[PDB]
Amino acid sequence: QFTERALTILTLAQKLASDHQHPQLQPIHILAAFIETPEDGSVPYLQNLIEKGRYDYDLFKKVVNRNLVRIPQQQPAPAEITPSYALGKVLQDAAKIQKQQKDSFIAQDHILFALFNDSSIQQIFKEAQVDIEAIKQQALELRGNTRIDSRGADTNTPLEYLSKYAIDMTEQARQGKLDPVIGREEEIRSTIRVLARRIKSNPCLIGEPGIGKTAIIEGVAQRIIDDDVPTILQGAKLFSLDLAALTGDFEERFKGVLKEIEESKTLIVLFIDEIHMLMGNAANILKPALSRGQLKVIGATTNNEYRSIVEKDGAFERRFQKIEVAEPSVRQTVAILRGLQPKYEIHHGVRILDSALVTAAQLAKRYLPYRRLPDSALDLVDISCAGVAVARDSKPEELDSKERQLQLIQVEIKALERDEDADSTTKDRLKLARQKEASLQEELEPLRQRYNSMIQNVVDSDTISETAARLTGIPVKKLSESENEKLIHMERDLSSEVVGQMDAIKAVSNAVRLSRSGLANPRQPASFLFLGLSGSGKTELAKKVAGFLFNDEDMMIRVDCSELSEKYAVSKLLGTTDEGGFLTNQLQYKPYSVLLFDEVEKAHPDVLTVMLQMLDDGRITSGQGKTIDCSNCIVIMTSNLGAEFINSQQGSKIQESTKNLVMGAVRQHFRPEFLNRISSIVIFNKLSRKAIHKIVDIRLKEIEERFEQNDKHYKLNLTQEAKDFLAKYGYSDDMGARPLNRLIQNEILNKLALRILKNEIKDKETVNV
Amino acid sequence: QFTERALTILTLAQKLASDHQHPQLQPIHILAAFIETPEDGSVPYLQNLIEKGRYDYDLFKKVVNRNLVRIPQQQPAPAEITPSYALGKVLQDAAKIQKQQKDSFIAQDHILFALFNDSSIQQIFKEAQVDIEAIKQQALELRGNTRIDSRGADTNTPLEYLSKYAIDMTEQARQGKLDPVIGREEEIRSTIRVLARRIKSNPCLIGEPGIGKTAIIEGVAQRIIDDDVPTILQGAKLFSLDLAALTGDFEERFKGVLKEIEESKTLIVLFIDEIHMLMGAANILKPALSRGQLKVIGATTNNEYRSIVEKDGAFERRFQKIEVAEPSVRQTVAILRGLQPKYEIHHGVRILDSALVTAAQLAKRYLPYRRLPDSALDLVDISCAGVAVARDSSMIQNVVDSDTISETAARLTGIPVKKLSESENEKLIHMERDLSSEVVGQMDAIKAVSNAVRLSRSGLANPRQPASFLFLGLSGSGKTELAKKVAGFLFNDEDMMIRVDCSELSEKYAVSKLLGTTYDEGGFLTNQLQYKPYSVLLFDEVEKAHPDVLTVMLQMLDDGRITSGQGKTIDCSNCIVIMTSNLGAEFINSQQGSKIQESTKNLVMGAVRQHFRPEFLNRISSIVIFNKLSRKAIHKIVDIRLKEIEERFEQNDKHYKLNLTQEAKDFLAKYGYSDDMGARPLNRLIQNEILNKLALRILKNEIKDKETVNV
Ligand SMILES: Nc1ncnc2c1ncn2[C@@H]1O[C@H](COP(=O)(O)OP(=O)(O)NP(=O)(O)O)[C@@H](O)[C@H]1O
Ligand SMILES: Nc1ncnc2c1ncn2[C@@H]1O[C@H](COP(=O)(O)OP(=O)(O)NP(=O)(O)O)[C@@H](O)[C@H]1O
Ligand SMILES: Nc1ncnc2c1ncn2[C@@H]1O[C@H](COP(=O)(O)OP(=O)(O)NP(=O)(O)O)[C@@H](O)[C@H]1O
Ligand SMILES: Nc1ncnc2c1ncn2[C@@H]1O[C@H](COP(=O)(O)OP(=O)(O)NP(=O)(O)O)[C@@H](O)[C@H]1O
Repeated sequence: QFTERALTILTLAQKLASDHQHPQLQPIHILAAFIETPEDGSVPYLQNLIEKGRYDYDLFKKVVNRNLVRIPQQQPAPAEITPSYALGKVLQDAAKIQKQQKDSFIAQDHILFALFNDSSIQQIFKEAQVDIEAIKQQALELRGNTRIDSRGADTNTPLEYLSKYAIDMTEQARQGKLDPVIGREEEIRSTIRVLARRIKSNPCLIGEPGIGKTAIIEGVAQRIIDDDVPTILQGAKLFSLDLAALTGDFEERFKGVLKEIEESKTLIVLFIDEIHMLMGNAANILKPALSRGQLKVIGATTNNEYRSIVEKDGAFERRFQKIEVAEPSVRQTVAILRGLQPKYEIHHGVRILDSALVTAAQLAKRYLPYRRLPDSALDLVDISCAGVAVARDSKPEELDSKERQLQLIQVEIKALERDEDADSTTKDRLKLARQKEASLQEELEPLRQRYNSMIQNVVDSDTISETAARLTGIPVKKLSESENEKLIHMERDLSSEVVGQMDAIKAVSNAVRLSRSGLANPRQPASFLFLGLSGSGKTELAKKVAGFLFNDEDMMIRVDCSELSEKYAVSKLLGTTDEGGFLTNQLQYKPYSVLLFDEVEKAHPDVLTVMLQMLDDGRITSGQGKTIDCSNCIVIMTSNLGAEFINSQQGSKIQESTKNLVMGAVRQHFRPEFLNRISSIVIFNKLSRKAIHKIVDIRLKEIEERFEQNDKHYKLNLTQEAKDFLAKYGYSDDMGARPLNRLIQNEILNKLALRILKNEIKDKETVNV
Repeated sequence: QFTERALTILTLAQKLASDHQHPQLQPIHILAAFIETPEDGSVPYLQNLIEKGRYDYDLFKKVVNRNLVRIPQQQPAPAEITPSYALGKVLQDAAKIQKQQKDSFIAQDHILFALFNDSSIQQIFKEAQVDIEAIKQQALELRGNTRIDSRGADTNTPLEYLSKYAIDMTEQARQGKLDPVIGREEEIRSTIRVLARRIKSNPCLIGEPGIGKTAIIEGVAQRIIDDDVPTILQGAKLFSLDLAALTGDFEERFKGVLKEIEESKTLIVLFIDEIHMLMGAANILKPALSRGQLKVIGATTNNEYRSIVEKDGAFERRFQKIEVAEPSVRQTVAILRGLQPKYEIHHGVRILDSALVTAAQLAKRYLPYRRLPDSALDLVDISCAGVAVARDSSMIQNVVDSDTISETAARLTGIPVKKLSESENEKLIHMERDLSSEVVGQMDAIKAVSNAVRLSRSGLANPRQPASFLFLGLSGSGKTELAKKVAGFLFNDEDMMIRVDCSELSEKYAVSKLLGTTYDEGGFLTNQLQYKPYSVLLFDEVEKAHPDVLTVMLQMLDDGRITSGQGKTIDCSNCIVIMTSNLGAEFINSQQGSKIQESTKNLVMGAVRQHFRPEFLNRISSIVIFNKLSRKAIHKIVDIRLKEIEERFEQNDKHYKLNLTQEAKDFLAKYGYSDDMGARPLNRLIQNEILNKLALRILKNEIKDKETVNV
């Protein structure tokens, strides 16, 4: 029976016979129904069955232009009020070729197929078209199996199906649309290598999103249109799925392509993005036909996505090769960074300095966990591009904002200036707010000098820096010193925190360099187990550590063994059975990071055994199966074991002696393998007033941080006795004045807050004990 | 007036007859002027209502200039000098179809329409313009309502129903029709920035709505049409969808609109607004966006991100998310003073910052809920309303602090006088004695906690981290009230206190407290804080509370802003979190002999010190034993009771005066203190041996009203 789009074909010739009011359904109605518009966009029109198969239709188009118009006038109701069995025998008569394409029901060409019998102008010049086979011929010769039922434009497009969802960039290659690629070359060649196997030509590409997996396909095709596509392979071209909404459940559509491309005679390839579809329920789709052994297909993924269906299946594995895509090198980046370097700056109407370009690739490489320098660099770049190119675009937004920066404060002081009042009046406030606009007054003439944008080239710095500042912050560290001088001065830097343990610090400062230069295996943690008490820097140190190292407090990550006596491989994120992502998340949130474990001395067979992997390889597996870099991660361990011996530090015990004395204890608590990935273990020993009162002062230093800093400007007084009193009552042998630290506020802040409440403190008014 | 678009042709039709310098303007002229070239950029060719209505113009493209070259040539001034009312009627004659097809001005169809008589090949073979046949036919095909104004873009299927559901604000921009948002360019800084990425132009305002999110998009369109957007962006334009939702299912129009715009020369960026949605979609509105095209902007809460962006991440791969931050005071004060002139004249009044900031101040505290600037305005509006309501039934138009604050505040809540009164200073200072009210003794926490919480406020420590309390005593000592006292003191409410018993909390209760959608409930914890961001949390048997608990308690201990299970994170700090343990009941035996607290405290802590990850402990502001009754309490506890006597009763309700023997103190005080339960049981008793013993006189009237008796 007819296609609904034949019906839609019918709709038009009718709609024609409706709008153009033809009183009956005649032979020649359906050409306008056929032809979309003078385009060949109808399978009947030019690229059509007709013109190439036997005779040109554009002629029999050109002439029927009148035939359409030679229809007589009608009045409103009667136009085409009849099915016109004279025409309408095709209701039955079109059944000729409907199935003979190996199909279900009748189609455009196929209703037309019976029209060479029915609809035609068969005359001195016979206007009847491709004659005996030629239609059916070209019905097959163009697509063929062109339709099934009612669905999709009846003999849609110039050919048939596919081309809607068939997407070829060899075109875009030969159209130049495609980015050149780098460095996946033999990788492609390996993908290319996949392709010869009568067993499996079908790759799967394992690795991070955004890595270029699709952009990979460029060079794939690029080298294909380069005819670096080899012999067997040359015949194919680019095709891959652009996931279409099925628009009940229409995967038949998506079944449609299958034999279509199968019939299509290996002229193209199939690539599939990521979900290679595992429906929660559609299950096998194409899979057996996919399993047939024709149908070249490309897979791509990262680990767990791969881990999704095939682990069930294995037939994909049985039907594919999985191929990791390594996150490309920074210079791979740097290189192909330059690829669209000209592009995006011209996309963004600007210029670039590779200085930044490498610089991000330098810097950003560390600092975006999720996205990938394989892109994110560029992503920074477009980012780098825009705002500055925006600082070019509408004018600088800075110019455009410098009108806004005053814009309210000029009209907000209105209410201040509306009526004189006893509070906000012109005594101070109306003059006070005048300083902001005065601070905003001085840019204009110096800045208007610039344009009346010039920066076109990306700055190195801000394009990283300011953007990094946009991205994270504290540029000054990210600004200049890289990897290095931090080290030399690290200790003396870290010497801030608590003196003593300096060697350990040195060892740390050592081990971090062990953590660098790659001498020590660049796949390996930085393994740190610490001895001491509360207050002692298991307490503390990590605070400085990443703050030094990663410049953060929170790369430091908290873990308590006390929590974990038995199963926490359960909540480690076990294999989903309820989502334990924490540990994973902890990195999965935070890759360049510092790992504090608490109660480590109590670490239970579970937690320790993954510590081994943590100890291992600088990588961390998941329960879901993902493995995750520990190398750039720093590990931190509370150990109070020799607390005895720690307490014995009353004697200020010979450290190593008491260390040895300790060692057995920890030596007991831990298998050597643990012990033998440990890059160091150190006490955090006795404290000197020298230390103490400074450490005391250390918080005293930072009191301001909000207070005199981001709020009060309070001018600080302390009596040295108090400064000693701090130690004196406050310092706890075992726990330090860290307890007193919690107290501090009481004897300090509230004591002030009291005055604050009082107002005997006005700003800088200060009286202490 | 004629349509510009029409007149664009019309004068160009006058220009048409001018180029060949025609002698006269005559019917078949503009048949050339309607068409630059066969492109649908000239609709009269194909997209014309005639080619679809009656006469296709393809070959009929042939004849138009054939006449206008065969017009007798003229010289410049007589060219376009005449309407030649035969044609000159088309000026008026174009106004005929605006009737039957319902239009107002004279449009491209209309200028066309009038022509339908002689503008043509009119012969035995007539290739011409049918009169009503092509247009009223296809003037619905085209459009279906054509008429807007002489102004505007093409009047022939420009996306298909371009406006059919997305207003152009760049209209109102170019029209200057919206109060330009303020402090918003740094947002815009994102936007334009967000844009030029060939990867993702796609901004998303992500976070609790109601800040006036897309209001920000104003300047966008403005600075679009201000030319304050850059060259990449200047061709683009800004519309905002209006959902036409009906029913097969029109959302293919929601697809069709797509087929408009990127196919429209991507000449816009549509702003999608608040819900960007897998229908509770698949590929809808993605595919061309997904095509790496379709420059477009959505926004929503985190939650939908937290919902839908959890479903894909290609959205993340489609979009750049952008956080939204409800303005602080001045950040608000902008929109305040920005909109201060506005609704005062909108709602017909006038304003002072007097209330304005204060509203912002007070409301943002005391309005619990929404985005202050909104609500502040909303307040202000309704503040401005009630006064305007008060005004015309008008000694004021301008509005000041007080009722605009307070009544309105009261109209929100109540007790202006407090909210009126204090900047917390006295509430800081004299609270000493004032807090001292409820609990005799335990001046320590009284001293401390107040002073402490005084220090908890002022922000001299983490701006985000709350006032943190775990307490010691016996439940029944008034501490709980003391909270409610102090909350009621501070927060001007008891309900600030919130009840979750650690006894109710076993292990998996971390569910029932709160949860990631799935039951699906407002995290009960939040759900009240979510309701009431300024509040108090006293949770006891903390000892039972299972350290599974404390992690959020930690968060709650921490940082003063607290996630939901769905993740929504909200201020802890402006609520106060309180705990007790019963541990020291043993050690209480010391203070049962009133014995040295610190001594036993030292003893005491070890207990609690044994019970927790230290951090838990180590957040708390302080922890305090609450001593058992000295007589001082009792008679005051009596006074308390005495106070809750007279509440409504000894006058407004009962009107019965009350005297007491010292027995009436002592007879209680005899049984006053339960060991465990203190006066708490007794506090029930006056109900009985007194009130219900008075029910004697009461239930009868037996001795008269206003009497005063004891036992
Ligand atoms: N080797 C490359 N050559 C050219 N462009 C590249 C290359 N790698 C990445 N890109 C660009 O990166 C952008 C998209 O990266 P993409 O190829 O999607 O990474 P991906 O790992 O393939 N993510 P996806 O394939 O979508 O799952 C496009 O603009 C590409 O042009
Ligand atoms: N090595 C140190 N570096 C910095 N601050 C230190 C150090 N030792 C003591 N302090 C002081 O202690 C404060 C922080 O103590 P903190 O590290 O939080 O204890 P903790 O984290 O609870 N760990 P713990 O003592 O083992 O229970 C700092 O602000 C300093 O005033
Ligand atoms: N900077 C600003 N200046 C002035 N008015 C503003 C500003 N920001 C927001 N608004 C107001 O915010 C109100 C709401 O705008 P809108 O952007 O839709 O809010 P919203 O946060 O998006 N709420 P919703 O649309 O439900 O998500 C408007 O009345 C604007 O006037
Ligand atoms: N010194 C006091 N000041 C104020 N109220 C007190 C005092 N001593 C006891 N109370 C009363 O003790 C009762 C409850 O004390 P409270 O602090 O609420 O413990 P609790 O947590 O409520 N235990 P419970 O009453 O069983 O729920 C209230 O009726 C208070 O009035």
